[PDB]
Amino acid sequence: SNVVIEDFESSLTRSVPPLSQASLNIPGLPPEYLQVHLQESPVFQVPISKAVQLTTNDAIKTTLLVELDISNTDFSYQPGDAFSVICPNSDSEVQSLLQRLQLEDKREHCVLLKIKADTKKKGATLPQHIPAGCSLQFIFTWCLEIRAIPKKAFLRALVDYTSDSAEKRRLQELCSKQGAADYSRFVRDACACLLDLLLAFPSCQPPLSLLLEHLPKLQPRPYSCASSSLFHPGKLHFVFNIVEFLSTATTEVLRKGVCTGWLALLVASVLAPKISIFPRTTNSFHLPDDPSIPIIMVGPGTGIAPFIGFLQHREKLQEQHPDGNFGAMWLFFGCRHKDRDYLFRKELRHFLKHGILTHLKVSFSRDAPPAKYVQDNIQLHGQQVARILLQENGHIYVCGDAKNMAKDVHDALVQIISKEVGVEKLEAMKTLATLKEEKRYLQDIWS
Repeated sequence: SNVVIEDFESSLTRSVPPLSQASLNIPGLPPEYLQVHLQESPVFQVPISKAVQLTTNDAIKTTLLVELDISNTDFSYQPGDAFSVICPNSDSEVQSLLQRLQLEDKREHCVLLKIKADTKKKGATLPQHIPAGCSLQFIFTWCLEIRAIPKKAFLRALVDYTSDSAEKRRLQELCSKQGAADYSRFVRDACACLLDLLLAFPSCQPPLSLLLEHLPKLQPRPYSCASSSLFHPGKLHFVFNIVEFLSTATTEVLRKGVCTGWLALLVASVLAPKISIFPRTTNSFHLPDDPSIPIIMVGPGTGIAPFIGFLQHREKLQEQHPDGNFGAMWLFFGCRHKDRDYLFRKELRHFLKHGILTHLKVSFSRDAPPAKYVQDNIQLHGQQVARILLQENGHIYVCGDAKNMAKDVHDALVQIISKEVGVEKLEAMKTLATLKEEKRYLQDIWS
């Protein structure tokens, strides 16, 4: 086998008619402004003390629970809080990119930044997210989102540093009006990153200054607290799916997410390494101050995470004060398969056995014969749901990755209120809006 490609096959590097033949409207060149010289020369670091795989080996997505030891910090949290994790790029991707830029041998040189004297960019300032005088290695590992999908203006600037006629023409197409569909297909939908682009266009030799003008900040990733300090003193738990997605990489089929791919590598020997975290300033996804108030928790898949924290917190509260007036706690949980991704099955049973969790309703979306999704079970218990919210001052909490799930749960609630109270659909919609304004309908949506 040699690789043989047919005349009709378009791809990142190759267009077909009409684009391959079109006259192009190409964006203006962004004005360069950074001068780079390579000079030869409230965050908490916490250990990972435990990690557990929550899903079976054949689950479509792998879910881990990670425990951090916060005992030697002054960090505190309440169930439902989020915190940020400061994660690096993969060493192999950083090395591959520096090698591609002819800079691997300069990786320990310090990056010194100034504004070019001759720049035509008004208001030019130095990128806040690149710390002055750090090593090239450090900046690519910890400061730049090298995974970012290159914008059309970045592709435009790369045109000028590409010497091969066909390659140059292709980048012109990809950043042009006419090329919008090829861009959306081959760059945006494909999740192409700078490295993928440079490997696919080998004659493109951009300067380091250009990259530093366009690569964005490597953002920390937030995670939800999935424990109570009352239950696991000195510890903080969180729960995540390892993100896997298809990418432009030629010698690689699946890429992992930056933060979850890193966490998964770190914990392989725990399943101690240390990670840096910081708290979010504002958190609002909390249990009611008044423990008598009943609550409804809706958390499909890893959306269950904050509610494990809520239940551990209430178990401890109840132990402190038996005979206390404690509101009901309902959980609507959803997963794909009872035998693969039923997160926390045993712990939930413990909560029910001990009367902390009042009701549990679980849906299995891909099991054979029932409720497929959480909103189906919510509708089956519409009478109780409406009463808790409208007569008992209850709160309802919706957590999870999909905005689709949140809208579907919202629309179920509209139906339930309309049906149970006998009001118009519009009045039910306004009811839920007012519950959100009153902070009794809370959402923690992750994407």
